[PDB]
Amino acid sequence: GLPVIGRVAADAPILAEQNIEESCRINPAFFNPRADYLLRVRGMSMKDIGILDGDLLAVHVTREARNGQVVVARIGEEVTVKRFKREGSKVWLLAENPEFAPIEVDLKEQELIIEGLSVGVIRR
Amino acid sequence: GLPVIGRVAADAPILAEQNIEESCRINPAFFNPRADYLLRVRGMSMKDIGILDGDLLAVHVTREARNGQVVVARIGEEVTVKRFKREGSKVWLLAENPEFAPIEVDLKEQELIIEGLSVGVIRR
Ligand SMILES: [Ca+2]
Ligand SMILES: [Ca+2]
Repeated sequence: GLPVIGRVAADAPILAEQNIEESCRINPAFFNPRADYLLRVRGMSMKDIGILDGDLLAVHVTREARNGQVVVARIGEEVTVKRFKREGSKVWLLAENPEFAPIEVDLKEQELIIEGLSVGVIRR
Repeated sequence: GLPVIGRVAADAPILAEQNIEESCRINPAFFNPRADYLLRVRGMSMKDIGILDGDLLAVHVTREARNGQVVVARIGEEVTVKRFKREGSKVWLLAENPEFAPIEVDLKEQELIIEGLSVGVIRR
């Protein structure tokens, strides 16, 4: 199965037991690459690629992201779902909804952790 | 489980073994109402409500449809996913994409079977 993560505690691994709201019986290998957890998406910042408020993002754990990838990012202690774009020592977390400005991260002043790579979505 | 269904054979039920590619281990009651199958969507006709080419539509089997519901419909032996609209003896199956014109059905002339209601999506 796959854990469903609703809240993300500060300064703790995302896959910590205390973050798990419930469980889904779907096999991890349903997705490719294999999913490690499902994360509830909040808001409509990614609606133009069909990821809507309340969807569950299937997430493959990785700490490195490549330009163009849809990633889960922790900026400070806030978790967001955004498209990744790195400009040298700058990172852009791009929304897929013209109503939301790109979030700029200066890797020198702000902590950024990539929590993983989107490998799918479950909508219910 | 939930059977995953690709192409659909003529004059056989959608849940016929010959249509099933594999089973997903997700619980049918993960969805509400409960799903009966997952159907592979083709093309971008429903993109405006976040249903994209290749998505698996979670479907609750029912044979009746109400105006504005996103349904699986079979006209002759072509299966489509569209928004239902009926006035008297005529039905329009509406796209959620401005580039796609309505499919019109004359219920006096053509058989229309509702195969079910959309209750969710799995994208992988
Ligand atoms: Ca920290
Ligand atoms: Ca598939």
